[PDB]
Amino acid sequence: GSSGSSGTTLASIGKDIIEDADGIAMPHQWLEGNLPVSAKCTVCDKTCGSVLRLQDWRCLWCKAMVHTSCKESLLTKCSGPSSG
Ligand SMILES: [Zn+2]
Ligand SMILES: [Zn+2]
Repeated sequence: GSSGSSGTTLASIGKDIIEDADGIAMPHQWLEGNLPVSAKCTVCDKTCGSVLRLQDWRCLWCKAMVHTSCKESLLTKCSGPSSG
């Protein structure tokens, strides 16, 4: 006859810094509509501007206007709302 058992461990986690130390990648903040009168697509280079449609999307950080379809087409990454 011989037996035994024991073990007690605990841990508390939840918040984790989603920032790196090499070159964090920041997406583009697409804002439905809100396009200027002289708007322009940065993917296809076509006349844009949703006067009474408020559809066209445009980044607020890099300030890049793109179409709904062209959006997915865009590959380049964003820099951010501010760095220096
Ligand atoms: Zn952007
Ligand atoms: Zn476009």
